[PDB]
Amino acid sequence: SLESINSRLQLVMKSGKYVLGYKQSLKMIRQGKAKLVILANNCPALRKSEIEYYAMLAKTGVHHYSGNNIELGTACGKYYRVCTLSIIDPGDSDIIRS
RNA sequence: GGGCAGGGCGCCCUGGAAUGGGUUCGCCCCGAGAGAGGGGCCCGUGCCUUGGAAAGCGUCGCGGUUCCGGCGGCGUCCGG
Ligand SMILES: [Mg+2]
Ligand SMILES: [Mg+2]
Repeated sequence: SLESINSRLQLVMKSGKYVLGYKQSLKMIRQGKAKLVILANNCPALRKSEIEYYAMLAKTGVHHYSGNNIELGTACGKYYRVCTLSIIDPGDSDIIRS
């Protein structure tokens, strides 16, 4: 599933609710509003491990995106770069099924 | 020494930004958190004050007929 994840991301971007960035992703997972977290592969190792531990506490799925932050950003369609991304809800998608 | 200007910060908190925005003479900065608020720190050789007017200086006048840090009056102001 190379382009399937990208297509799902592009669909949830316009359909559901998302959170770009790290601090307000941490707020969402702490408040339990996050259903899925996506991490770029070049994010700092300590930050990555902290995110996984937080998600293990919150019983939430974490997916390691194949690309780095720049490609994650352009997959999300934003013109900046993002390391950590959160799905509040897909709305109309099957991303959280996988 | 004390206080306050005034400079700098790759320091923090709230919040999350595309219709992209902030900004320099140039640059440069931002979901690894911009703008917008509120704070914190450092240097403060500048200003005020303690020192400090008592001293210094500029003038006018008396002295020791001299050997005198001699004695007196006034001023040492406001701005760009
Ligand atoms: Mg700012
Ligand atoms: Mg005098």
